[PDB]
Amino acid sequence: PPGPTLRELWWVFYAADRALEEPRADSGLTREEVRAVRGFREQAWKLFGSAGAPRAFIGAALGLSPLQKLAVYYYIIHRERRLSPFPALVRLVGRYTQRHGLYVPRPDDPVLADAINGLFRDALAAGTTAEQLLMFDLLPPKDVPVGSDVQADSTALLRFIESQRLAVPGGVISPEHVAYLGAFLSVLYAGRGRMSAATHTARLTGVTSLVLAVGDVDRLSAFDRGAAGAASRTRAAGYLDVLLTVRLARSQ
Ligand SMILES: [Cl-]
Ligand SMILES: [Cl-]
Ligand SMILES: [Cl-]
Ligand SMILES: [Cl-]
Ligand SMILES: [Cl-]
Ligand SMILES: [Cl-]
Repeated sequence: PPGPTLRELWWVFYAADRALEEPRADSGLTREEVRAVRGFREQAWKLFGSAGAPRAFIGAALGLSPLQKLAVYYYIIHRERRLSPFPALVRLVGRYTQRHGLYVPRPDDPVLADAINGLFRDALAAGTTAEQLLMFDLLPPKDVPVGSDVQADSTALLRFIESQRLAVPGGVISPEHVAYLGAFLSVLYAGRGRMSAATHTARLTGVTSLVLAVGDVDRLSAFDRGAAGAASRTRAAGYLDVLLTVRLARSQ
């Protein structure tokens, strides 16, 4: 069974930051597990930055720490095998639990299911936008700007959607698709929300259906049942995995 589980995500989501703010946090676990928490914190900064230096990336309007975003990020991907850093994180939370007690989320803490659904809808909005764009192989002419990180993200998403055969087999990824999806992502990577990104992209492209498509995303949840709920969980896992591979390659 691929990890991480909802229980594992819960312990890390609500107490990993509070556990790291304790002096003897690593005194409970081993060296190989320190090295696992090491890379997890490294990638959290490489993807989302700091609480004071936040990078522009997906899940920007969720009000989550970089560790909380990354934990939700891996749970949606749901491909942690035997080399997962989560048991090291759980044992870190366990040691904090032995010292300062069990931490219960306060009434103004992030809601876990909303944190999952927010990142899950962000991933579906980007993919469903790239899907709507590829349905038109001719759009108002634009060129991809010179130095935009959203170019690498947008290109990888469009190429991945061709591999999924969600777009009609035969179409071409034109520079208009790369540029207009990058405009959606640049807005989405702010705190503007999916609707503000869909409407702004629909203004530029003229794709009228682009707004209602993102609206149907908001009618979905990462906990839906049946083949439909699993099909959306697969899309969100793929899109987030596509953006993850790019962001980790450009950071090296
Ligand atoms: Cl689970
Ligand atoms: Cl931080
Ligand atoms: Cl949301
Ligand atoms: Cl067309
Ligand atoms: Cl292929
Ligand atoms: Cl913007």
